[PDB]
Amino acid sequence: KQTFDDLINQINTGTLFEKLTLAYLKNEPTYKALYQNVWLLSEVPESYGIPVDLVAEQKNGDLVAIQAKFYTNKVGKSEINSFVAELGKSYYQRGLIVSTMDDWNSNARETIDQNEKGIEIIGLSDLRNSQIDWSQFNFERPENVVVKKPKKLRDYQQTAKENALAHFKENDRGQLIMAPGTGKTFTSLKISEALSKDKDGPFKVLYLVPSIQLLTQTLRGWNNDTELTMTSMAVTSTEDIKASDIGYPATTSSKKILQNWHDFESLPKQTDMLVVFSTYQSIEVIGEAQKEGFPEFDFIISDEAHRTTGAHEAAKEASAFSKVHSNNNVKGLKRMYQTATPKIYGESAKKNAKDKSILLSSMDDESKYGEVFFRMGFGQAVSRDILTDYKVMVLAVDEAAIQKDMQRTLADPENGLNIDDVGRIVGIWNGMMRRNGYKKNSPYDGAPLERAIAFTRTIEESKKVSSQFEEVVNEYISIHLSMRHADGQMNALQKGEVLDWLANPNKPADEARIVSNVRFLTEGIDIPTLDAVIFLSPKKSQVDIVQAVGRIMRKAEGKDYGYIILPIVIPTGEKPETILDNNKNYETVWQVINALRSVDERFEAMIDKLNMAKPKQLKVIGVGSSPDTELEFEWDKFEGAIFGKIVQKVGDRKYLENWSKDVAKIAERQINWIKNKLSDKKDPISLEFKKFVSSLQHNINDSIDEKQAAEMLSQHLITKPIFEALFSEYSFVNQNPVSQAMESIVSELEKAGFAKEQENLEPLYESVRMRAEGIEKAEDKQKIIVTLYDKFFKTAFKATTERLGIVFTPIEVVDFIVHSVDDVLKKHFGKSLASKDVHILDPFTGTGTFIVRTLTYLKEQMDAGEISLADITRKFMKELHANEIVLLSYYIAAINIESTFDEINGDEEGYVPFEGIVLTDTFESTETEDTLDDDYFGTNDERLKRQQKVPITVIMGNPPYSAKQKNEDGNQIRTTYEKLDASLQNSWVETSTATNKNNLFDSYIRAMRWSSDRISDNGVIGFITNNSFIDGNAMDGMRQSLLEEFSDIYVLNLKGGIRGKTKDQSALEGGNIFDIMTGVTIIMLIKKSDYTVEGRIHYLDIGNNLDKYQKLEKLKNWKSLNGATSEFQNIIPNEKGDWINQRNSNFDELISLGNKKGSDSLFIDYTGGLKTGRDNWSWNFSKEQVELSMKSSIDYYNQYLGDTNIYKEDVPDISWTRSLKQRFERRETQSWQGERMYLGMYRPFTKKHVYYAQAWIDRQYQMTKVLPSSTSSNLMISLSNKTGGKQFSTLIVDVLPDVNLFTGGSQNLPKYLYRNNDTGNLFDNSEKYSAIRHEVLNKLPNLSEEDAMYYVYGLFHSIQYGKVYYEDLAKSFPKIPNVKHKEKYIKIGKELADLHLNYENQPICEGIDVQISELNYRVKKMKHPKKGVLDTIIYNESITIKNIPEKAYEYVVNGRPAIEWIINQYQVKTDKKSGITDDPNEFSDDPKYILNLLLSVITVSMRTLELIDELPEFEIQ
DNA sequence: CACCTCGGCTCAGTCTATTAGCTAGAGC
DNA sequence: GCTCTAGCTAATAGACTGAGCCGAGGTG
Ligand SMILES: [K+]
Ligand SMILES: [K+]
Repeated sequence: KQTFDDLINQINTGTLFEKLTLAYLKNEPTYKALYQNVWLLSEVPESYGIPVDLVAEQKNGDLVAIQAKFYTNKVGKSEINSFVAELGKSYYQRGLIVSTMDDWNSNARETIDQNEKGIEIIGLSDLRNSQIDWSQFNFERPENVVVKKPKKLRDYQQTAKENALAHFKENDRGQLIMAPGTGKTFTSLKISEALSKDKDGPFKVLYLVPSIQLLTQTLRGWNNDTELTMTSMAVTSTEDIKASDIGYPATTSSKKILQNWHDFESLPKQTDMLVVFSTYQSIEVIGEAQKEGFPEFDFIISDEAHRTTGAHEAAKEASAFSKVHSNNNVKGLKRMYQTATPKIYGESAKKNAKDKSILLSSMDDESKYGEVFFRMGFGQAVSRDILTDYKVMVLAVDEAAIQKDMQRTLADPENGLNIDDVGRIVGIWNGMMRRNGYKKNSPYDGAPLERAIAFTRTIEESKKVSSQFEEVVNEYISIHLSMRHADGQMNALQKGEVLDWLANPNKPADEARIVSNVRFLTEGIDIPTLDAVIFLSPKKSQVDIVQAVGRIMRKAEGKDYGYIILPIVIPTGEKPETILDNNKNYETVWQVINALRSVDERFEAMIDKLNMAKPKQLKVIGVGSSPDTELEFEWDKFEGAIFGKIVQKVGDRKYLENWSKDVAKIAERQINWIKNKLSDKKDPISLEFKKFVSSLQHNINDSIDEKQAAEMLSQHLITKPIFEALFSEYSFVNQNPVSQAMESIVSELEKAGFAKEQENLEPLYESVRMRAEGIEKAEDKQKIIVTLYDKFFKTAFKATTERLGIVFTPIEVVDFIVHSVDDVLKKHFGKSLASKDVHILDPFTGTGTFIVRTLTYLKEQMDAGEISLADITRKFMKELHANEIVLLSYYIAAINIESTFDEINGDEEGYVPFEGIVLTDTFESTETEDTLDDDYFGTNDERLKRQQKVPITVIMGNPPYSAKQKNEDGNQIRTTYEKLDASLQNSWVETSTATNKNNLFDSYIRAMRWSSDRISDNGVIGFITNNSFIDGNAMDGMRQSLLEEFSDIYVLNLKGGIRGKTKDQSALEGGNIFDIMTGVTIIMLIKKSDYTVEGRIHYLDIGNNLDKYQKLEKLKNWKSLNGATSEFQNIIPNEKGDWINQRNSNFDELISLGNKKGSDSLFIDYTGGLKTGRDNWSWNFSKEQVELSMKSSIDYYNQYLGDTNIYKEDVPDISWTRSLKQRFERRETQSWQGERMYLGMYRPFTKKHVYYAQAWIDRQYQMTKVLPSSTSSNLMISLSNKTGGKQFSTLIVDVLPDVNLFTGGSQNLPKYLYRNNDTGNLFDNSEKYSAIRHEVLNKLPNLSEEDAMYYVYGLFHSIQYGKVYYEDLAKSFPKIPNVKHKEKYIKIGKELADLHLNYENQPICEGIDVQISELNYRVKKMKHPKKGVLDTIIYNESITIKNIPEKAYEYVVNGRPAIEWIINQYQVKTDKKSGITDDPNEFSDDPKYILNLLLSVITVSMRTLELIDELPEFEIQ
């Protein structure tokens, strides 16, 4: 195993050096391509020259005078003066010195730099690091040498080549991203070589690169690895190497460049490639060459392209860097930009900014940079074992500790050292020793690092540390490590020497070696054995930091990890809140952090992980004195604060939501691909895909379309790889039945050319994988999936469906139910959740919370020693079940349950798949099965069949609430289940007394009915459901049936209902648990076969004025039903079937005002308000706007009439209703009817225009009998069908009332009714008659027909009537009594009726003050100046009202004051989706209309209140 | 039947206005 | 590179409707 050192030490103990040089010059690849032949100057042919140790003839025809000196002394001019004289001849073009001594005087360097012909120097290190194998070369001198094996390209490099070729056929620009040490300089060669094949003739390349050292390596590198013949040109025009050290004929000017091509053109046999290695500075010179007729380039490579934006360089040089992007400077057909860090991060100019990590540069301008055609991430490289993973160790040395023990070094002033310089030295030592610091017995983590490079800001510092290093460490008190220094004042030979000294493998053990500098060894020879890179102080250029960090990536046999060490002194007295941001010393930490953000793609994920766990790549070490308390004490606080500061200040980590955009676009491609192949109904793979939909249809629903199949398939392709990364260490092959069936259909499509496009999302998978790496808890893994749901999945699924909804049920609610189900089983059934053959089921598992917290409950019991792990194992393996219809929820649920069980069984056994989960429609499961044999999901529906035959005694869950689609334009078909809906009918619908039984087929009500059926004779049901069934009108039948089935019904009402509630009502409801508007309740059902009487009801109200957090704390405190049984109260249902707010009084004895079935009521008939089903189109302040909206709808309707497909669009042109769709499908053409425009009251005291035409109205009800034509006159008392808890109110109306004029649908009691006058005259075809029934008037004696309205209307305003029958009015249509003295009511009623009909026109009140600054009566939005002040109103900028009486606001109609109705309704608003605006200023000709309206209402309010006082004492008979 | 018209009553949050906190820009 | 400022970006607070769709009732 001889080395180059052995050869040289042999020459030490003439011609033998002339031989090494000759062996080198004829075989070193780059000089094999430069020189045609080489020889000693004795065998030089006689045909040229005059009687220097060597001579060389290059293919140009020019000769070169080579000197082969073997000295042991300082090179003086005496050693050189002879050779330069011999080089003086005309026949010599140049010379080349092969020096064997790295020390050169000032004279020798100047003369060589100035010599016109040009001289290049080579040294020992150049021979050492040559491609020659000196171990197999011998001084027997056979003159046969072994050239080292050239580089072989790898799979990822081969891929980059494939992508480069493919991409550069369509575009002229593309960028190449590859992590450091992976091989992007060698890779670009094979890209150029591959491109060369298409071009017949020579292939001309331009390789740009910032440094000269970096030019030498690229030139030599390409010549070493080229498989083609190559002609090279080194063009040249802050520690860096000089152009004399290139070892290659340097090209000075544009004149020389052109001279080189004319020689290349006049060459007998032109080479395959003519590459010109140039610096970014010399672009000017190459431009002048192209200007003077130098040909354009076939390929322009831009190395270190992240600097080509120009912002990182000095203003002088910065211009040169950016000049590459345009052909104006350098013409080229195509150009490739290669870098390791396309995005550069760093510090902002502001010191006190919150964000310490901001993007400085970026190659996001894809116009000049093109797009990325290949990206080999650092994390990806570590994954495939291409690079070693790094470890950042911040070791904070204690100033207090050092100042004590290092006082000797601090004292001696002959040293230029302070606490910082000494803190740096102990930091280096402790860093290289891998010290553990402030915690095992051992002080170090492992064997010491042997090779490193330290980086300082100044040469003075670098010299300061290294020079006195040996002495300082001795005072500090194994291994003996030495230091060195290097700077730009050295030449290339010395530099090559120090790097060989560092990298020397003959280095003994117990000796480590460090080298210090500033910017000198940032670029240089790769040494894989380099163990660490130390940063001792901040740097000017961040680009240097990024370069330095990449020096440890390469793989070495001994290197497990690369290390980058940050010696930092903490100033004694430092606080943890200010530890890392408020001082210059800490700057170096943020530079490194920003450097990794640029290099490592999973670095953002690494910081998001710091929240719950400390990753392996980061380490904060507390260093005090050497081995055998001030910061030791609070170290745990300081260590944690450092990580906290990182997480806090590194800004804007958006990797998940950025990649989600890329993911959505792939899904769009995949789905389109399917659509195309499905067009070929005959195509063979399309048949296989039909069986896949058929399989989904068998397991789930008939409704599953061919599209929804492609949607599910795409969603699977997104989730599967993420879960693989999220749970890396499980049984390698996926054991999930549904997942396996999904891979079978995909592989089926892969035969047809379909691919997953997974190559690009590898950076994403790497990020996810890092979030989960060190995490070892199920509860933590669940938290990651939640963030993935929030940041990634919603956006990623946008291509398939724009709305994604998964309910994460609050854990306090789930625990309460699981706790109490166990309580119920013991007391009522004498069993437990843990008991044998007690099968639990969650039909709507979602995320799997209920099954999970069931397992954690059994765990807590196992801890107490109540049951075994054999019991829990039994439940998990046999008696736990779960159903989900959504695929994402299914995957989350399966993994969540499998993950949490694996934690419960400790190390008792490994990962076990959960067989209880099934992908189904549970409502469809109990329906009659139909045909499928060949089932992709045959293993999945097999699980269902096992579940079907199991007797279920427990059902938990949070079923989906859905009574109806929100709007018809959505075009959602509600699902049908014959067997279930039939049961639901026969029990809860047939028994209901309501006119409308819509909501009884709500999913949550379906879930209850399904659960009831499933239990059969004995069991328990525990849900969290919609509130409505407790006090809903259509549920009275249901409420009665539950008592018959179940022995016990525990109801814990969590309230939280906002919709249709007053401010007074909403306050008691409090905050909502799910942050929704519907109320919610926990309900526990228990049925027993030996319980034959009506069950009892246990009701508990959580409380009033509670936010959601307070409601959950109460559930947590209680833990169970038993814990809250004290606050529980029993409920006795009345005859009507009410549980809460029970009706009492004589209400049914009173006289009916209206009755659709029967002639008992006072009014012969009444009508509900007009219901359009499209208010934005039908209702508007502007009569013109309505016409425009409706004529648009008619023209749209008629244009596509009959065509059902446009239902899928949802345009602003038209709003659909079931009624209209039926007409649409029935081919009924429509036409505008101007006569059908009405004036009507939309909201109280708010008149609008309506297009009341039958075809465009959902429900006109009995309006044809009340207001036949637009000009019809009538009088109708309007009021809500049911107040629903509101204070009773009414408003007499002269115009067409809207259905929602009052809540719960308005109901209008008319004065007259209209019948056909039985004469054929369409202009006059309606006779009117009184609507009062006479028989009832007898039952109301002393009341004439003419006064009925004024009597009813006068009575409605009595405070007593509303108060006494408040609960009756809340759940029923008003009924009227017979009072002693009616004349009091009739008289009062008439005054109010006249007042309220003339509400628009009324005198202004006494003490009001109207202020008009300028005459502008338009209104945008009326307001109170500040919230709560009623005595003033701001009409607009110019007009304000002042001194309004506050009592006026006591007049309330519906659920809002009369004054506030005007404020609410009269404002300019625009519906976004429809794009229709409702301007109240367009209602009237009078600009002062709305102002005078308000002023009128103010007095109308007051008058009404006065008249309400004069109403008599409410007496019966 | 065959097909239309009528009677409800209930509905798994979404908007606008405010405002603390932070930054990007202008002149030094 | 700073010190101040008017302007955005967030969370944070505050305000708060229209119409679907099962089933009964009509009519020739
Ligand atoms: K000192
Ligand atoms: K385990």
